[PDB]
Amino acid sequence: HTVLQIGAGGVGSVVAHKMGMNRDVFKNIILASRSLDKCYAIKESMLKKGLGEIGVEQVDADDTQALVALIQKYKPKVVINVALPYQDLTIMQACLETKTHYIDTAEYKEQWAFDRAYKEARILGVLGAGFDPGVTNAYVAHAQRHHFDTIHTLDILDCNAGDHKRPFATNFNPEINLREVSSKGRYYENGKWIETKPLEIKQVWAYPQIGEMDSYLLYHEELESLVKNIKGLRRARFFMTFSQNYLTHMKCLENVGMLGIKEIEHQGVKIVPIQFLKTLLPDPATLAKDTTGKTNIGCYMTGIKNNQDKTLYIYNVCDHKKCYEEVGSQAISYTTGVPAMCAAKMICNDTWSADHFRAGVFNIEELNTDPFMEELIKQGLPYEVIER
Amino acid sequence: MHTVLQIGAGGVGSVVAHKMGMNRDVFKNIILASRSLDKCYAIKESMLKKGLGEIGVEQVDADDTQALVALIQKYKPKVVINVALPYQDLTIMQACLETKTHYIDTANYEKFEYKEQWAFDRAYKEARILGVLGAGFDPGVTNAYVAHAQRHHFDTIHTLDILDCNAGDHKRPFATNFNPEINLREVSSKGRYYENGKWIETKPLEIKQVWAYPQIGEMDSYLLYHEELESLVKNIKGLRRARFFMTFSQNYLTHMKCLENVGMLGIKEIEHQGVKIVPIQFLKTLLPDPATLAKDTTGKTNIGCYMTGIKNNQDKTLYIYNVCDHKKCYEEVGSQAISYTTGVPAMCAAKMICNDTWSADHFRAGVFNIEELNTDPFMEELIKQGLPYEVIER
Repeated sequence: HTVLQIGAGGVGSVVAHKMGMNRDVFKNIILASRSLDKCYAIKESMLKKGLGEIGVEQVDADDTQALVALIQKYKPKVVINVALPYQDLTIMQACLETKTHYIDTAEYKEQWAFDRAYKEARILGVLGAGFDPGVTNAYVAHAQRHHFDTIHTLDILDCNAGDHKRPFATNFNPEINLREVSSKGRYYENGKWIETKPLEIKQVWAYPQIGEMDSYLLYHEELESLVKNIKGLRRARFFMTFSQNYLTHMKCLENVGMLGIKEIEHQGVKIVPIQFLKTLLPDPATLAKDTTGKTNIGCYMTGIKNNQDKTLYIYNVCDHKKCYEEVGSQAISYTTGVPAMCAAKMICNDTWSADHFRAGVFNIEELNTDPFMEELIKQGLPYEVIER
Repeated sequence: MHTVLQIGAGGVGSVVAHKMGMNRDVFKNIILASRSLDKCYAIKESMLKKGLGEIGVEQVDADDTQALVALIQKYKPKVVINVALPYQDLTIMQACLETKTHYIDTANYEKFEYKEQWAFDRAYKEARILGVLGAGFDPGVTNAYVAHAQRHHFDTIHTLDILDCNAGDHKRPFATNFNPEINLREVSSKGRYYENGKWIETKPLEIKQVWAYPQIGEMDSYLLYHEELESLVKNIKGLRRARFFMTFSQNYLTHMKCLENVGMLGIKEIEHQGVKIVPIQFLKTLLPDPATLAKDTTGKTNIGCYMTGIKNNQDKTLYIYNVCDHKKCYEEVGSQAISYTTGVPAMCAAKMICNDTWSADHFRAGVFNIEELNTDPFMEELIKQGLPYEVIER
C-alpha cells in the first residue's frame, strides 16, 4: 500500500518511522510538507535505521488544489494529516474530492460536518488518532466492550514526568502552554458542562512507575466526543500534571507580560511577547535527545457490570530516552504518532474501512477497537489494566 | 538669593527641584536642563500647581561639554546639580571645571569606582571649586551618618553595616522602580565587603541575615557591594569591617530567577523575526513605567547605619536610620520614597554650598565625599527638609 502523510514535525517523524518499521503493510511512504528540510531529516534518519526509503514532496497544505494534485499523483489508500491544525478542513476537502480516506492526530463540529459527504464518497475519516485524544478514546471503548455494561465516571489522567535538562522549556509552541494554564477548566457532569477557574480543581494522583504527582483539571478535546458517544456517563474529567516549578515560571511570565498575545511596540517595531518567548526558548526539537523520565497517560473509570460495582484503570507508560533511542523522538511525539500509524494500518488492511462497509467521519471510540488495541501493543504502546 | 542649575529631570530630579522650590530664601532662580523638555515641563507645572514658583527649562545634551559650558555661562549658577545619566558625570564635571562652578551629584546608581571622579581633585583645587560626590541617601546620608557618629558618639568605629530596606507596595504583580538593568546588577553581581584590611568577594546574594527594621519588621537582608563602602573605608580610620545589606523578598527573587531562566534578563542582541532585540530592554517596555507607580505605592523605606566601636574606653553600638512613607512622599511632591530619599539630600547639599557652609577657600577646594565635610549643618538640614533620623544607642 501507498500512504501519503502531510506534516514533518516531531509527531510526523514518529508516524513515518513507524510506517517504515512495518513494510509488510506500508510499501510506499510519501512525506509532504512546506519544509523540505524536515522531510529530508526524517528520510535520512529512517535510512540510517534500516527502515528503507520514503518519498519527499513540497506542498502548501492551505492550497486545496495543490493537495488534490499530490493525492492524484500517488493514489494513496489513506492520507495522514499531521500538519498544522488549521489545515484539517482543507486536507479533508482534498480527501473528499479525490475520494481518499483520511486520518488526523496532534470543537469537532466542522470536521463532523463532513460526515454526509464522506458517506456519499464511500470514504473514511478517523479523527484524533493520537494518544489523548485517540488511545484514551480507545481505552474507554475497550472498557465499554469488555469490562462494563455502563460506565458512570471517566477521568483521563495525563502525566509527563520528563526532564528536558533546561531551567525552563516547552515541548510545543508556548501558546499551547498559555492555553493550558490560562483557559477555564471544563468538565461534564449530570448532563451539563461545568466550567472552573483555571487550574482550580487539583488532586494528587499516584501514577504507576512515576509516583504521586499534582494533577489539575483542564478541558480536553475527546471529552466532547466521548460524552456524545458513551451512553450513561455521569461525570467526565481530564487532568494533567504540572510541577510547582513549572507553574511558578508560568505565573511569573504572566505577571511581567511575557505571555501576552497582542502586539506591543518596542523601539518602533511591533512585537508579540509570547512570540518573542518562543524565540528565546530552545527549539523543542533540540530537547528530544536530552529528555529523560517517563510519561503515564490513561483512563480511570467506575461503573457497573452485571449489577456489580467495578473500577478500571487502563494506562500506558512511556520512557522518553527509550523513545529517543528507538526513533529519535521523545515520549510526547511517540505516544501521539504511534497510534496514528496504527490507525493507518487499520485502514490499509481494511479492518476499519471496507470490512465494515464503514464510511463517514468517526472518532476512535465508534470503531472496532479490538484490533487497534492489539496493534498498539505490537508497535510499542503496551497498556496495563488494573481492575478492582 | 542664588541661582542653581540642575541637569536631569527624572524621578530624583523632580524631588530636587520641588525641594529647592520649597526654599526660596536660598534658591531664587532654579533652572532645570535635560535632553527631554517634556519631563522638565511636567516638573515645572507640578511646582506651579503646588505654589512653589517658577523654574527655567533648558534643553541640553549633557554629553556635549561645550553645550554644558554655554548653558552654565548663560546663567552663572553658584552650583550645578548632576542628576543626569551616570555616564555624563565626567562631562558635567569637566564643564564645571572649565567654568569654575561647584559640582554636586547624586543617584550615580544606574562595577562602581570613584577613581575617575576623584581624579578631578587637583584641577578642582587649582580652580578653587568644590565637587561633592554621592549626595543622595546611600551614598550620602549614610556617609553623613557615619561622620556624625564619628564626631559625636565614638572615639573609634570598629564595624559599619549599612542596611537598606524598601518595604514599598506598588500594587502590581511585578514591577521595578528602575531600569531593569539595575535590578539585574543587584541580583547577579558578586558581593563585596571590607574586613581586616582586605576586600572579600562573595557569590551574588550569598550572605543573608534577618534584620528587624524599625517601623517595618523583620526582613531578609542580603550582602551587596555599594559605592560608599569605598570612600568610607578610605576615610574612616580604624574600621575593621564594613558591609552593605539590601532587603529582597522571596517573591521578587523568584521572579528574577524565572526571568533569568527564560533569557528575559539577557543583555546581548537576539534576532526575532528579522529584528535585533535586547531581552532586558524588551522587559523595560513590558513593565510599567516606574513614574506611574508613585501614585499607587504604599509602605515604608528604612535606610540606616548600624555601627559598633569605642567611646571613653566603653563598648558602644549605634543605629542611625531614616524612615520614609511612600504615600506621604507622593502627597508632598508626587514621588515615591526612593526618589524622595535620594533627592532631598541633593537639595540639602546644594543649600550647604549656596549659603557657604561648604566652601572651597583656604585649602578646602577639590573633590570630596560627604563624610569629609562639616556634616553638622547638613544633618540639621536633612531633619527640616523631611528626612529626620532616629538614633538607637546601646
